[PDB]
Amino acid sequence: HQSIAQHYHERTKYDPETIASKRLDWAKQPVPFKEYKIGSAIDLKPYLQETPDTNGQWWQRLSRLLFRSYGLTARMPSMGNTVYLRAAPSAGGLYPAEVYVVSRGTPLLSPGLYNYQCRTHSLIHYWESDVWQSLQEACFWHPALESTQLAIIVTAVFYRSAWRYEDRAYRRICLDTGHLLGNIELSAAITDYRPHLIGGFIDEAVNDLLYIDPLQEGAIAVLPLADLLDIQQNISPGCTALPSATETNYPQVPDGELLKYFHHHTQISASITGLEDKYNFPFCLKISTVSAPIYWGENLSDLEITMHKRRSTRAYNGEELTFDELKALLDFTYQPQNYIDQSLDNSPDYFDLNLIETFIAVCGVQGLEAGCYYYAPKAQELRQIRFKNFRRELHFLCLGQELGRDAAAVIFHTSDLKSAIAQYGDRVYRYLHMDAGHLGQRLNLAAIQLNLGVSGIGGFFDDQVNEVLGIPNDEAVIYITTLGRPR
Ligand SMILES: Cc1cc2nc3c(=O)[nH]c(=O)nc-3n(C[C@H](O)[C@H](O)[C@H](O)COP(=O)(O)O)c2cc1C
Ligand SMILES: [Ca+2]
Ligand SMILES: [Cl-]
Ligand SMILES: [Cl-]
Repeated sequence: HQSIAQHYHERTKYDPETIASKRLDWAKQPVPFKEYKIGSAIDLKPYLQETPDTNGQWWQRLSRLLFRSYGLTARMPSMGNTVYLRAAPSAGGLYPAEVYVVSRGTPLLSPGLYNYQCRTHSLIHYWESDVWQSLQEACFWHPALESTQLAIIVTAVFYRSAWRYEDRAYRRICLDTGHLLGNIELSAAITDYRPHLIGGFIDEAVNDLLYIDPLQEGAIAVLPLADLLDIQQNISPGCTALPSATETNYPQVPDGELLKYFHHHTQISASITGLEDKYNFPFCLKISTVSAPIYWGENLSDLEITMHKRRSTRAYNGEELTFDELKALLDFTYQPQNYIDQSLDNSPDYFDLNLIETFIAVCGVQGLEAGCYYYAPKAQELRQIRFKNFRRELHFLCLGQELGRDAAAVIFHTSDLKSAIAQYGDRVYRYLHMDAGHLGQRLNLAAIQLNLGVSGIGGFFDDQVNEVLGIPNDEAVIYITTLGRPR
């Protein structure tokens, strides 16, 4: 019998037979920022600067870490108003993620709870008390909390995405959040911090600790921030993910009620007690993807510029990528060990990349036949599984978007959901989508650094993808990332 994550997935697919048979409540379009009536505001803008104090140097690092992670980087006009685009992309420009900072209490940062205000690049200190032990208990005394003095917690304000995507919003929320997680690790590197990803925590406890309404908002990632300038905080990566239960006895949940049901049925509760790529394709054509690394400038200066200017490309011109360009994108995304000499982490935390497979539809990469390839990141190989021009198909698969038709290459992240659930329970659904978004952000940043076009695609004809591209039946497509040359 299917578990609730499989049911959720099935219920949120798009089907060409029914997509036409499926009105936004504008009176209700959410404002994607939180308001606080009580608390001290800490303005971070004075520290987002140039040159020419050790306390100021500390605030500059926190200010920059937050700004490069989730700061406002552009504005658009929209129905008589302005949408502010951010460092992290978001399905529909809806921004379900909220960033909090939790302080253990240091001589510079009072203890308690802080909300990151994108609009003003400030922190609102809305609760001053020592909350660290409560956070430790909620995360099963994770060792990363013992060494550190502050943590980011990322939550999702469900309605921000559900307003548009209804129950399908849970996929988009987790993807959006994964993109933000990718910025956090890169932004941290820039500022000599390392985040320690904690996906395994007692939801009830974390949500209580933040004083948020769990029907409207819920924590999905806890990230202690280790200060790499403190020898004592250069700690080993730890357990990034824990299992939830597997629920097979779910009731019939009406449309519109499934997203919250699913979030509340993927929680973790207090305890009662206490190296080969997956698909060998041995008789298929294999092509090495070994690449020289992307150069990010002195002291990651070009990574900073790229993070600031990064936008999702509206349209492609249909021109080709070079194979070197494709290899460089894959290298930065999947081979972080090749960036240690540029001060990036050789192994940034994910929940579990072993659960995610990568397939690439290639339509316009010079030196590569058009078709579908399995990407084997451990071996650093593309293995050709189909030989065909897939432009027309990809156009359809991406819900009719020209981005799919005109892309040079389209990267599909997939997962065998049954197997994933067997390991981490239904909560693995969160982990998969956050990991795919994290990979996605690395791909987006690499593309922009290389003067290429890129855009995620959240909605697609789920079942039809495998059929067209030759992706093994057991692999459910989780996310799509298009790559091309900008129009
Ligand atoms: C999970 C996710 C799904 C997305 N789906 C699409 C999509 O199908 N089509 C599209 O044109 N852009 C898509 N995007 C891009 C968003 O529209 C974009 O991130 C948002 O408008 C903000 O713009 P920015 O990325 O330039 O900051 C997606 C982005 C995310 C992160
Ligand atoms: Ca777009
Ligand atoms: Cl207080
Ligand atoms: Cl084979």
